[PDB]
Amino acid sequence: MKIKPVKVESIENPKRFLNSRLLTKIEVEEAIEKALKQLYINIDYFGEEYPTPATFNNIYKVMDNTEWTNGFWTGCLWLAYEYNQDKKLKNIAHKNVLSFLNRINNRIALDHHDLGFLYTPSCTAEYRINGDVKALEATIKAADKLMERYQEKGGFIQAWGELGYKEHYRLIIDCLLNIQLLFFAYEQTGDEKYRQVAVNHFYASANNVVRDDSSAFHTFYFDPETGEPLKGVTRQGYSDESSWARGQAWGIYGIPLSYRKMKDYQQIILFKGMTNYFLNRLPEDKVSYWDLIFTDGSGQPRDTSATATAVCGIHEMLKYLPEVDPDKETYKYAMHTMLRSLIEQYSNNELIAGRPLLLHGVYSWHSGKGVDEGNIWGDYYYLEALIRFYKDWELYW
Repeated sequence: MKIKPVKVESIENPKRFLNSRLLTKIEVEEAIEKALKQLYINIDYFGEEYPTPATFNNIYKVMDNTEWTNGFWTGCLWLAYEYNQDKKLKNIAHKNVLSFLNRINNRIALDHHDLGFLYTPSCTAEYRINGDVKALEATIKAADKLMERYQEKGGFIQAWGELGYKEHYRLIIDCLLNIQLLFFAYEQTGDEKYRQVAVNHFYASANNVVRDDSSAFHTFYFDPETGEPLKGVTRQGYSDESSWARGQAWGIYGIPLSYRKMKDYQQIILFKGMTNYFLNRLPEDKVSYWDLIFTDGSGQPRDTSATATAVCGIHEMLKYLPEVDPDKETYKYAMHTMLRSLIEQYSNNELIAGRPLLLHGVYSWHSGKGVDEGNIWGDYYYLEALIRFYKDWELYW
């Protein structure tokens, strides 16, 4: 399948990245250890329950297993467990896994496309780590649940809402992270249908939700009768003309993740477009404002979760990017600079119950949800970035 041309911006003023110091083992180690101190404090705070999607005055509230974000908590626990092999972490994380198994068995709060966010960092994670059969069971059942939203007309996984209904007949860019679940199900079962849906969804996204200038729509609508693409909508950003930071980051990470399983060089080019766009709109400290139209002096809040996610994406793509790519070294230095800023300026220093790992995210600006607050996916991707740098990490995704 052909991907439409996108503008690939040159990485403007690349010395801003290349002149930086690479992160050392001790620097990353100390960041991991500081994060783990907070995680241990929070295991007692949350018990068998979960952080809310975002913090409130930098303190999480406690909730049950009914959001799109619960898996990110379990993911933090598994990442920590990989770092220190503490049976206590496995104990609580595996209890989360059993809760996720209960959730899919009873089809509780799962009529949406976020099955991957929920089940990948929780259940698939455990399967990677120790091959737990209930973790596998939950993962496959979750994959089947996700498959239920696939639309043959347009070849995409429909976002939450009424299935097949024109006014809801759309994909959202974050679904790029959720099709990884389907690639896993394909690998485990040999059932081609999983892979076909993932691949079709990828191209439907690439050709439509990614714009000609390499920026990202949040949502893209299709015609339920013909399957034709209709229009993109820039949801969650400041204005119609703006550039929501996390949407860009979902592309930056979702593309290389899918590339692992598809190996289409068009995906590397699409990555270069989206990543250069993101890099060019970073402020002085290389940490994205919540909308990329804002830079230093705007007085707008950052969205650190977008930057954490982009770091993971760049790290992933660099595993595959040819050595002869003239920007490969720039990308390496870029991800180091970005992660350094997160560690040194945005990571949590106050070790008290309910604090996040990472401060200054924005969940949903217009809805006033988690505005300049920690959030659980930002915490997760920050710790994933740390673990990525520190070891040869086997992806949950």
